[PDB]
Amino acid sequence: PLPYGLDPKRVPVAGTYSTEAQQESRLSSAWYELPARDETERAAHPLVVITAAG
Amino acid sequence: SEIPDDAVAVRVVAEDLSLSQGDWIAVTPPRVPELQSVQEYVGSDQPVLMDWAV
Amino acid sequence: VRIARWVATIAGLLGFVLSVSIPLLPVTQTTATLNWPQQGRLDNVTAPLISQAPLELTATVPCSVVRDLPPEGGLVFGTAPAEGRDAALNAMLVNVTETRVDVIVRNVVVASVNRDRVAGPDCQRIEITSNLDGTYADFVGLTQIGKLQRTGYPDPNLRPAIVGVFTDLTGPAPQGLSVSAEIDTRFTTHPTALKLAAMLLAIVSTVIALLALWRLDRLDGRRMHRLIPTRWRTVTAVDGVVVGGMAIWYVPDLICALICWLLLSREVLPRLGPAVAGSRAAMWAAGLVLLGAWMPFNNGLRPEGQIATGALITYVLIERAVTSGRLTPAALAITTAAFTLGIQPTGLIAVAALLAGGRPILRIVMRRRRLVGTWPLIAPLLAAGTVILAVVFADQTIATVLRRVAFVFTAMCLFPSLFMMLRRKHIAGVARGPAWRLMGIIFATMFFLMFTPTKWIHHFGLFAAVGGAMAALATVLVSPTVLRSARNRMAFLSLVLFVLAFCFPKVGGVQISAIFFALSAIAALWAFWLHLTRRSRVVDRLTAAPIPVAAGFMVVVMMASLADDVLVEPDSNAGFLTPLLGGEDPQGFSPDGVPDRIIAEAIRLNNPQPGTDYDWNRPIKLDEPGINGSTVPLPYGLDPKRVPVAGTYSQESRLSSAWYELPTERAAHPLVVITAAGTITGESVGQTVDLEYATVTPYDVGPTPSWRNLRYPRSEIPDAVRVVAEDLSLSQGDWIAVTPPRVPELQSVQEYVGSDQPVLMDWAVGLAFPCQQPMLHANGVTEVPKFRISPDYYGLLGITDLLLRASVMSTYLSQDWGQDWGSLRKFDTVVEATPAELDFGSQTHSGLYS
Repeated sequence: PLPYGLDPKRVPVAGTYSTEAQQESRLSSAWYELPARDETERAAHPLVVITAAG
Repeated sequence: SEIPDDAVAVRVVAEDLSLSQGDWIAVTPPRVPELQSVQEYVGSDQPVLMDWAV
Repeated sequence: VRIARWVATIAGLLGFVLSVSIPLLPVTQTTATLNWPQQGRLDNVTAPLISQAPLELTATVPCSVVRDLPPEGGLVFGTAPAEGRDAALNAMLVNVTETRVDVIVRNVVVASVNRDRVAGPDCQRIEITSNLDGTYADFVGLTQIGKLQRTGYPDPNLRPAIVGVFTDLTGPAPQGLSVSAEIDTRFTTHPTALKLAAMLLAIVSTVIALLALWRLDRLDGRRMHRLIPTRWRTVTAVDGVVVGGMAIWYVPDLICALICWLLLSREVLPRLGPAVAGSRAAMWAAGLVLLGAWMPFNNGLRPEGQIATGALITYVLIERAVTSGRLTPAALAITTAAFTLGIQPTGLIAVAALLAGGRPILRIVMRRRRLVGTWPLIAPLLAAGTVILAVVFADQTIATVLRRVAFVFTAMCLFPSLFMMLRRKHIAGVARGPAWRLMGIIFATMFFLMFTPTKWIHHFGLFAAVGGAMAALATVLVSPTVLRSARNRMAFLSLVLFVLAFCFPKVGGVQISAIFFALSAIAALWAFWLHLTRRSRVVDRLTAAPIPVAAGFMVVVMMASLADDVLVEPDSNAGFLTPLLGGEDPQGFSPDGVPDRIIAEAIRLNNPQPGTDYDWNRPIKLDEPGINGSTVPLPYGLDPKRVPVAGTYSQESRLSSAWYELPTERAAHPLVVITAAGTITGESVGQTVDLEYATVTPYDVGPTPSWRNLRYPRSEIPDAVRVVAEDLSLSQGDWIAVTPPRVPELQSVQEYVGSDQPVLMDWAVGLAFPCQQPMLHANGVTEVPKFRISPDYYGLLGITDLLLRASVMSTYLSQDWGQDWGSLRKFDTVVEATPAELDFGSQTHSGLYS
């Protein structure tokens, strides 16, 4: 179950807790395109946010 | 404000270089949120339960 | 005489410099360094570690074991036992059972190599290492299947949890196989290495220094002659009231209490009165309110009463120091002041007494100054002031160190006496000086010290002594002969009735309090009227010269307000009853439908905590059909060869067994217990099954969907029993189990679990537990227990859970059946073992270790 009212049928999760064996996890995701080049969009969108855990 | 104005693509990068059981992380694809101030969202008509500290 | 006088300097200055430098050359700090010597053999030695984490675990297993490895087995060396209760998650192992020789540390698998490379040609040495810079492998003469094959990890919390070097291969003696660790963490220490002699020198120095202080103070001389002196021995002054109140509070600090009252009422009360505070009023007052303070502090064990007794000891020795010219009670009082400061630092009271004896101690030391100087006189004072520095910093090192009755009544006697001594400026009755000294101490230990700083508040009743003498000084200062015979003592009567009303909640006879406040307000208007019209008329009755009779009401309203005893079932599979099967024919009954998730105490939680017991994770079916065809596991006392049992927790199960035998045989057979499980109606602190009565109601000793055997007692029987079971609940879960009672012949609690073998204490419940050899840890290596006597409702547990098996046999509670005894587990060994050889080792000494 996701937090913050993120509906799980549209936002993906990854994670690295496991009881089988810990194996020095890492990942480098795909390129996400930042939204636009407007200056009025650069205000009132002052950050880029990943919802993380651990 | 950390990323410059020509920056276009982002990609989340993680690592779990700690092999104990209590050391794990989780991610979620990055989002630029639609930010509204609290006074704009919560008006002066919807009754809130303020905690006593605030 | 100043011939043998320089011995005071040689004693005292050396004692001071030695006792201020006892934090030096830190302690021994032994280490283990296990080293694995036994002889050469299959010594599965157990040595658990309390802090679960050694450092520098180095293991050079030669690869001459992988030449001779039996398939479907192996495990060259381990650090917990093999299948021992989630050991492969918490401690190091290495095994193959295949072509898969690999070493696991904390399930962080390191350098899995096949059994075709290490076995044979070139490399026959693997030295794995788990030092502070990560846990590495070692395969030197193997390239890869860095080009070195040591693919270890540098993260440094892969140090294993050693409980003991477990089972190896079957052989006479391996070439090296040296595999061990440090088996300690530097946190404790034996004792000082060479400062036990400095500790023994500086205190012999201080006692010789005080001998020389006694010998120096000989200008007065005068050679005390009699002990228990003239002002003492007066046992006409009633000691019976204080010991009677102490006995009434009781039914070790009673000797401390009696030395407190014998010190107060014999060398404080004749001090601040020639015959006035020695009269029956102030002595009855002091003793009465001293009993009154000991009402809440005498019940709840605390180190409080010793602090007050020591503070009174400091004030009495400083008073006898001002009284004589002898400065030996001065240094003894500074010693006892530091002794009280050696306890937790809410004992500021004694150093406040030494502070309030500031002026007279400087006047006396100036009085002797014209004969002797700083080094003979002031130096053994400070040498006796630095003893308790040595006794507090001996066993430690300087690295590892770096409210309505008890105060308000004392304030209600304190506030009048200060104003009376301020206004009158010398009193006919009480002496001038040590009155003001007792003021100084009480008025300094009330606030700046313990209220302004705020050093560990609410140790309430620690004015057991000095508040007693304050109440005595109140009852001798508001005596009717020394005051103005006027409104003032009536205003004090109004105030004492006010504090008695405001103090006195959980109490009641006649209606609740502030009824004395109705006498206080009318006394206030009485006093007011007396100030207006100026009308001894009612002086002996309305003034009430005894201020301590309100105290009396306070005390009287405050007054008048197991490990030996249990059976245990040692031979818990023996002594069976015989009906003559199931009965005639079991119609509603099933040999199956038994515990699957109601297992032992019904923990089916997907992820339990470190607490468990083997039938938690013992398998779901033993697959050997017992006496009714029961292939399933059984309860504590599981004898699956000859146990005839029942259950129907798979509709409306109706069947019953045939009649069994009913046992001076019932003497030492206090109940008879049938080993059931599942839901049952029971007379508690369900379904229906009852042991009937031919020539009942269960006491419900445990939770019903556990394996509640029932304690339907023996003494319902006279000099035929059978369970009649009727489980009429057509649901597929709501049913019971059953087994015929065996012999309930048990043994004593503290006998069969004797006090010589080790027993595991609980988290807190260790009350009568003293009939046991408790769990103690010999400097990093701990003993294995055998008895886990623990509480009823809801990390050495995890250390025990690494290497041991666990279950809990049927307890009792000695004839109060219905009250759950708790638990007592005999933990059993996972494998054959050998107690810890424990190579001991000195020399971790340093100057700033921690």
